[PDB]
Amino acid sequence: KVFERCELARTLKRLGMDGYRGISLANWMCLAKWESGYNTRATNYNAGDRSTDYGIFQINSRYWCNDGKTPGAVRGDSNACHLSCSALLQDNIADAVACAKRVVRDPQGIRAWVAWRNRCQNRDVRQYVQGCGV
Ligand SMILES: [Cl-]
Ligand SMILES: [Cl-]
Repeated sequence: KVFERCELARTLKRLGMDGYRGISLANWMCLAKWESGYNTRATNYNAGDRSTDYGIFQINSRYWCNDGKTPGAVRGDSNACHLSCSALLQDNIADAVACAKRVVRDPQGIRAWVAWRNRCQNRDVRQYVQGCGV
C-alpha cells in the first residue's frame, strides 16, 4: 500500500509512535518518506552484504527479521523483532511499527538509519505533519 501523508501520520499516532523513546512523530514521518516514499511493499536488496531492507521503514534482515537468505549475525540476535521479513510487507503496518520500536530501543535510537541522519536530523521536519490534525 502507498499511504497518503496525513493518513500515515494519523495511523502512526494511534500506534503510539509520537515521542516513542523520545522520537517525535515528524521524525518517524521523515524517516518513512525517505526510506520508502510511504510504500509498505518496498524492498531493497544490498548486493554489497547480501541483506535486504523491507517495508515502509526499510528494516534490515541482518538483525531485525528472518528471511533465511541473509548471512547471519555470527552470534548476536539476527531476528531481534521475532518476525518473518514477510511480515514487514503487509498493508497493515502493526508489525512494522512494533519492529521499528524495537530497533530504536538500541543505543543508536533513530540514528540506526543513515537516511534519517542525511535527510531528517537537524532539519525543520514539521512539514511532514503539517495540517494532518495530529
Ligand atoms: Cl511473522
Ligand atoms: Cl521466520
